[PDB]
Amino acid sequence: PVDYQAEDATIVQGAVESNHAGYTGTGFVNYDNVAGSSVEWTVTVPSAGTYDVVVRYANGTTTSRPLDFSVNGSISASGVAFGSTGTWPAWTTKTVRVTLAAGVNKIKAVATTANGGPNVDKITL
Ligand SMILES: O=C(O)[C@H]1O[C@H](O)[C@H](O)[C@@H](O)[C@@H]1O
Ligand SMILES: [Ca+2]
Ligand SMILES: [Ca+2]
Repeated sequence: PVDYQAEDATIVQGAVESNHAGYTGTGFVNYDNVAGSSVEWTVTVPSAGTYDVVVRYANGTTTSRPLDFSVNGSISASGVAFGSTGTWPAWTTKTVRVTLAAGVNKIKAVATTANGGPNVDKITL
């Protein structure tokens, strides 16, 4: 049951920020508000199979901000909606099923809409 901080991951069109309370680690990733913004985590698991990946995020708007999840090149979850949390400090979790190989994997979450992604604190699996 391991935490992988977003601010420690590979960030494309985003910024490590810390101005909303409740994040874990040293901060969170604020996705740029464009399609294509992404965070990519390097994770390690002991066995091949499908893992529950718990995404901790916030969305202080009324519009869902969908992400596509992929593992080392291949789609894992398409159009996962990240709906309102009301305020930016009100972190919530959503579980996404991802199939992994034994050992090291990269899990990428890319924003598919012009609003970019929710703010993302971490994933846990
Ligand atoms: O709408 C957005 O994406 C942004 O809105 C605000 O600026 C908020 O403080 C950011 O944390 C958020 O990322
Ligand atoms: Ca943003
Ligand atoms: Ca964090």
